[PDB]
Amino acid sequence: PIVLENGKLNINIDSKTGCFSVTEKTSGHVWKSDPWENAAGLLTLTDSKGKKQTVNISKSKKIEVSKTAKNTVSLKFIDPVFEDGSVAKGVSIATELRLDPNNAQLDVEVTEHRSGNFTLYDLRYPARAFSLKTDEDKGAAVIPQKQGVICPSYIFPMNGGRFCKWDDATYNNKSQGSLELFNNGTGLTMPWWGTYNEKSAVMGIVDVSARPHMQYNINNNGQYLFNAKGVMSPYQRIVFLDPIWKLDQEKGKMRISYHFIPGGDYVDMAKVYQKEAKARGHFVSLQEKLKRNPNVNKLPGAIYFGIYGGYPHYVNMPGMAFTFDELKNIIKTIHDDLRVDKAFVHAWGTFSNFVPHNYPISEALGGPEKLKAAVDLAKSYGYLYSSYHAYSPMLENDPNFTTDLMQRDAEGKLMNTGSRWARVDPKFQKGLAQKNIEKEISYLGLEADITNITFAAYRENGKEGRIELAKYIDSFNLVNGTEHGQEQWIPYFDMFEGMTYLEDRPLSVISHPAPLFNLVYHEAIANFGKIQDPDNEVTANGDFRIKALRSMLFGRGTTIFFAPYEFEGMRPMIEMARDLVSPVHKETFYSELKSHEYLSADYKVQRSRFSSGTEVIANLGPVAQKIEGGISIPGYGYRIQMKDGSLKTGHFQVSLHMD
Amino acid sequence: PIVLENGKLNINIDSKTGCFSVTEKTSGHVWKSDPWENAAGLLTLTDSKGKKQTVNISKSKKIEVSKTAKNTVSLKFIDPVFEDGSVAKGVSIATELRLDPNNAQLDVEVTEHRSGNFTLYDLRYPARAFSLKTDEDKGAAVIPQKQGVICPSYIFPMNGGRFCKWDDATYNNKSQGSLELFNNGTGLTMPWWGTYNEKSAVMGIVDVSARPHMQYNINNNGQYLFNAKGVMSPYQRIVFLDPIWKLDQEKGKMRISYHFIPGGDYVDMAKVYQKEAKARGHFVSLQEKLKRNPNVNKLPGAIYFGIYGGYPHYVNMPGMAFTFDELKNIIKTIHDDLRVDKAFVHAWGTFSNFVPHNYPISEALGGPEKLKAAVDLAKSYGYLYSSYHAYSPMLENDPNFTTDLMQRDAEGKLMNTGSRWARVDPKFQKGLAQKNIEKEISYLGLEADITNITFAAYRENGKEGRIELAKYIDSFNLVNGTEHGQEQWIPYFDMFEGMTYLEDRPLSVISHPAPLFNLVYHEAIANFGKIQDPDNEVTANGDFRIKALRSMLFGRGTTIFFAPYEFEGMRPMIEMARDLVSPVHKETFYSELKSHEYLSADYKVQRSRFSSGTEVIANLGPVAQKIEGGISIPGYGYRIQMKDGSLKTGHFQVSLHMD
Ligand SMILES: O=S(=O)(O)O[C@@H]1[C@H](O[C@H]2O[C@@H]3CO[C@H]([C@H]2O)[C@H]3O[C@@H]2O[C@H](CO)[C@H](O)[C@H](O[C@H]3O[C@@H]4CO[C@@H]([C@H]4O)[C@H]3O)[C@H]2O)[C@@H](O)[C@H](O)O[C@@H]1CO
Ligand SMILES: O=S(=O)(O)O[C@@H]1[C@H](O[C@H]2O[C@@H]3CO[C@H]([C@H]2O)[C@H]3O[C@@H]2O[C@H](CO)[C@H](O)[C@H](O[C@H]3O[C@@H]4CO[C@@H]([C@H]4O)[C@H]3O)[C@H]2O)[C@@H](O)[C@H](O)O[C@@H]1CO
Ligand SMILES: [Cl-]
Ligand SMILES: [Cl-]
Ligand code: NA
Ligand code: NA
Repeated sequence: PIVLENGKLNINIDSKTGCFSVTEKTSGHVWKSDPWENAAGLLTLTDSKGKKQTVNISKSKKIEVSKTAKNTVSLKFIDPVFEDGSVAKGVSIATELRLDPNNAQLDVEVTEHRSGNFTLYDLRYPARAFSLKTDEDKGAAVIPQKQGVICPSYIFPMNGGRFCKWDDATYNNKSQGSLELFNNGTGLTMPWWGTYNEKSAVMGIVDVSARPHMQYNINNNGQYLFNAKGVMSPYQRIVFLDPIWKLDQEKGKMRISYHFIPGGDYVDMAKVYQKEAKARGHFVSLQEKLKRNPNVNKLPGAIYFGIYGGYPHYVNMPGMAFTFDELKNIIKTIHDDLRVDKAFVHAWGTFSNFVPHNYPISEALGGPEKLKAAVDLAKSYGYLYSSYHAYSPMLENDPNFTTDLMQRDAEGKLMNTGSRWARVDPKFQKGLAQKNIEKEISYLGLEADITNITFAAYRENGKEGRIELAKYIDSFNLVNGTEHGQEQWIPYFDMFEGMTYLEDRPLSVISHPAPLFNLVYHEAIANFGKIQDPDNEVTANGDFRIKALRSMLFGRGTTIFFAPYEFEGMRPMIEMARDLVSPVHKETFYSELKSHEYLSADYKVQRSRFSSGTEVIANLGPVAQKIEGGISIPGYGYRIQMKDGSLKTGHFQVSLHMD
Repeated sequence: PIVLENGKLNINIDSKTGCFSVTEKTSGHVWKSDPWENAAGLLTLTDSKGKKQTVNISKSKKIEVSKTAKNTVSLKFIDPVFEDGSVAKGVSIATELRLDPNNAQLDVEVTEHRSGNFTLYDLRYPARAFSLKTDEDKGAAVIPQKQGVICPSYIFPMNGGRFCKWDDATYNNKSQGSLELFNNGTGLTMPWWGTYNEKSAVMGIVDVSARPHMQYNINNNGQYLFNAKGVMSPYQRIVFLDPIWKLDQEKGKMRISYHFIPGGDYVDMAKVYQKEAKARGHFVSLQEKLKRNPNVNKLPGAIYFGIYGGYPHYVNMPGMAFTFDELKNIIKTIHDDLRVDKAFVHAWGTFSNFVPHNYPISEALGGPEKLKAAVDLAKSYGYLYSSYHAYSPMLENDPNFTTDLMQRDAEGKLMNTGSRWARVDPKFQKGLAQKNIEKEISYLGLEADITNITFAAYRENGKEGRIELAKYIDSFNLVNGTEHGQEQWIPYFDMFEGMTYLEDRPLSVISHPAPLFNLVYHEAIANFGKIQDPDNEVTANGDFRIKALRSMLFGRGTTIFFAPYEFEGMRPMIEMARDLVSPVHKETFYSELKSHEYLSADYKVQRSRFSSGTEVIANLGPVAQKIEGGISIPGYGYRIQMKDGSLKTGHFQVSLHMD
């Protein structure tokens, strides 16, 4: 064995195979290499007959492992062997392990690959490293899937239906797969992931120039590897997360930095990345944005109201579209009858063309003067207002539809034909916004703006155009928000609509939501519930009880999203949000989410602590449970210590009225 | 133009293409052939270079159409042409169109196919027939996906969040796909499907011997056919459902019977199929089952209670398993404190071996005399009782695991290696049940039994073993239930746990739950909610408010499924179900669901009529809505007319207690 050594870590590298264990010396925990096949890496490539296989690079014909410096090991995997015995001559992989001399940090990097006459695709490296042993380690995998989840490495008590779906998923394909970085679907929103047990934690931060995928395996024994062979898996149930380097696409540095934290968990992991988020320039705090624009202070304690009039999907849709007098009346009722002190009114359906032509203010709905009357009223309440804007759609039912604004690829093929809301080439979108946004700001006296779709993901293609649009919007110094967002857009916006959870998502039945993104960025970006899954809808992510309680735990604002005809049905939830979530949201708005803990064995009772001096304890399940000190938290209940010393206690109640 | 005609239908067969249209002469409606490509059928097959190809069989070299009887037309499609212009020489498809001489019924049958040197896979025939024009036809597709759904052929008002997901789904791949018959996952539970508008309805009933798949297309314009080419779809948005004949697997008669109903909708389709269901022998009424066993009358008004002790997943799991004294105390509380008059108590965790060895009664939990004490108490209340039973699992964590009880496929490979709950070959399962089920019945004095997993689906492979098991369980004249069920199993059981909805399923954001299965079978099988998605859990299918109201509309019973530690949290929902659902369930238990209607434009207000004389109106949305005569139904409210004329009204309310 080769040993790299500093004060905190022992790195033990097998010179025959290239596998390495990591001894974290403060706690004595040893992270093993691949417990299944002793594979340092898993390479996917075509063979001589062109079919693609995955090989264990530790079975390569030649393996060179050598220490070059006191802290650097070079590894070369030369001529891998296929399962039949055929050799991929001319194929090689070079990697490096680099131990930091002072900190508990190990950089792992794929530095070179060579294809021969073969084609290389995926490299899992390190392969199945830093695993937890299911039901031996008590801990979790930590995954920034949108707002974030953890995946416990052991079976625990929970509701009988959830228990069945949980355990069953760890024995089928629901517990294995891959996730992509920086999208608004199923993927990750921060470039890191980790595992921890009762002794120590390890996380890995992907290099800023790279875009691997992340393979996950949640308590699965690898039966998926053997189902096509029709034999039973001989492996142990483990938890692992692996980087998937896309050798056929990766232009960046294929480097991941591992950080080892004794006695840490997902909270410690988030704070480690938070330092890295600042160095990368993503972190622009809400206090800095408030210095630049005092109207940012209209956000703390505001309910986000989406009034959906069938637009952008349809112009003047019968039964859905609102008149500007109706908009005015809804705003007035929210203030005068419902006594909402602070609100963000987002009117979806104010223009008579389809997006991306966000003009003119629709005459059929009342015209500019009546929209201005509604906006004037909201401004007199101190509310923020914005119309719906988007500069990326190109809709089939728009009479102005044109492919002139769409992007084509090298073959001349239209891109995004199957994604109507994101069809305009971003290099056009500042110019599309320039057509009317300034006329609308000037005429209505706007103090805020929401822009949708364009900033929901962060992909390389078109990012220059999107940055241009972002700079142009931010140059107005309005309180501005955007749909979903990503960390890269944090410097340009004050709030994100979303950054919570999809309803149907990989891992939903074998993970618990954790406020991983807000553990990093709550000080820098305010977020609200997503409009497709608002706090007034009952979905896989809960009803109003669960969603209101989680809002306070996680530090996001209320979203009430509705068609106008629904308004009277919203009053009770508007009032409950006004009385419970809004004061807490107002107090914690600018502060750091310092810690989050799960207090019950079924993870339903949680405690969050904010640097404003606020503590939120909530119980997302139906039975009351006791925590430390004998204090009992009711089902769908809360115990909130406010900065002013008041202790808000109570719970949600469902009652049956039988006339 | 070749014409088949009777008094009600005119069948117009084009003799160049083989496409046909059906004029329904009462209403004047013309059901069109494939509006996109004018394809009579879509054949998937390998080419000369072995690549999979989908061809329009109406472009074959030779097409022969001829009247071979007065009401029979024979069609033959010879030598299909690939997209590159090469000919699949020696491939032929023969079909027959047979018009009933009297009724509005048209048989369509694939009679012969010959592959030559190619390999045939799938045949949609008829292809894209009986379609609806999106936003012109105002009707729906009717799909018996589990309990059943309808998919409106137009956009309509609904909550803003649901509206965005709905409309967006009609433009991406969520609105196209295929479903399979008779599984417990995403599939169909009855072998029929259909479309209707304001003028008439058509449904196709699949031959009892065949097993096609069902292709759906819900208001999609076919962009999925063009994304890889990078061009915009030139086709119109439509709704269609096609049979997919699996030519490489199908050994049955590939026939579908189309029935035409002027002025009909999904209710009429279900009643038509009800006749065919009685003809096939699936239909055995609950009244006949009650005459054979009077204990069936312990089911009306009963709440189904599943006490989940971490079994069958684990034996004696800490924090989850219940002792038999604790079971006794739960039964005592449900009766004495919660005043539940009728109940089916189902205890998951009474044996000390893993299924499929359902014995002995666990000593660790207290032993036979303590389980007997608990079961005797429930019997003294009039409750039904069953332990958890399953004869199909083969678990990795069972010390008795063996592959000797598993099935192997034609290659000798183990089957269901990735499906642990259904690994035992059905032909072994009766012998496994024989090992203890009779002793448990005799010792405990049982009146009831539930058997799980084995009858959740109906597959051709293993049906003799399953039927052998069902005949064995049915021999004891117990009130017996099974998990999920299928129409084929209705003769052998009194109740199904399930036959409702998956949480995450294709078409969930573009369909509405409709009681299709119960419109057929409510008189012949009682169903209750699914244990994975019980009425006490908040899921994609709703909260307790939504699920209780839908229960009364659809005619199913309440399911409360809980770990023992949750029990105090169940009490409010048990009491609401006791007071609201149980009386209605009791009165409607034996009757026919005569009709179901959607009364609001957003499909949230619904009305169901039972032949008991009971009318259930309910509002599954948050805002009060008015129906005919100005009657207003509150949000999450109900209006019920009982058999004795009395009127029940009320609603659920969520409120916030703050100390
Ligand atoms: O299609 S799925 O079966 O659901 O598979 C998904 C996943 O694809 C999803 O990714 C995103 C999450 O919802 C959408 C699905 O397509 C995706 O988000 C959408 O992306 C758009 C940008 O391209 C928009 O942002 C869109 O939301 C905006 O556009 C219109 C207008 O107004 C609204 C909206 O109605 C506004 O919010 C947004 O919803 C699939 O890729 C993956 O394989 O699995 C997933 C399963 O859940
Ligand atoms: O895996 S998915 O992502 O959900 O893809 C599904 C679909 O796979 C599903 O099919 C069934 C529906 O839930 C299960 C998923 O695997 C399937 O049901 C299970 O089938 C078993 C019988 O074979 C059992 O009936 C099992 O329920 C029993 O087993 C244990 C023990 O006790 C409980 C249970 O815990 C009892 O209910 C049942 O859950 C996939 O096949 C299809 O292709 O696509 C779908 C995507 O939605
Ligand atoms: Cl959240
Ligand atoms: Cl239901
Ligand atoms: Na700003
Ligand atoms: Na029976």
